[PDB]
Amino acid sequence: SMQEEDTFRELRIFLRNVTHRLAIDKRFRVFTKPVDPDEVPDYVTVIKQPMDLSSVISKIDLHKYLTVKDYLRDIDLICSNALEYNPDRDPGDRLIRHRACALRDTAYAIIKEELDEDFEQLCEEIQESR
Ligand SMILES: Nc1cccc(-c2nnc(-c3ccccc3)[nH]2)c1
Ligand SMILES: [Cl-]
Ligand SMILES: [Cl-]
Repeated sequence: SMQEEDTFRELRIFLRNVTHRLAIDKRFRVFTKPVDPDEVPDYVTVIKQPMDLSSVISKIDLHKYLTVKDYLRDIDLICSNALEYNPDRDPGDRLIRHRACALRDTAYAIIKEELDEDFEQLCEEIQESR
């Protein structure tokens, strides 16, 4: 219905705003673009499901997220990919992991403070009906 389309549009607007706040945070610059395969050529073969904030924005616009839970699964994937690609004790890896965890924690904290659970529940119940 019209009212359901309005609901998903509000969800997209909400998710774009949250993603934008993540993307302008200097800590998260490394997660704003997909990995360049001329800098780490083996990235695309190790990491089977690359995810980054540019891709998340593209998926919002393609109406791929019908719930906040769907969105957070991709934020979680940005984080978990980073933990797996950079597992070592050296400072470069530890810095990336810390930023990845912070990205994840920041998204969840924004959602906890700013998302009405009844709005999420509505999105879920529409998504289950289609
Ligand atoms: N999940 C995700 C999304 C975008 C980038 C990355 C990433 N993981 N590790 C790197 C990296 C590794 C060595 C030097 C600089 C960045 N970048 C990981
Ligand atoms: Cl840096
Ligand atoms: Cl190590």
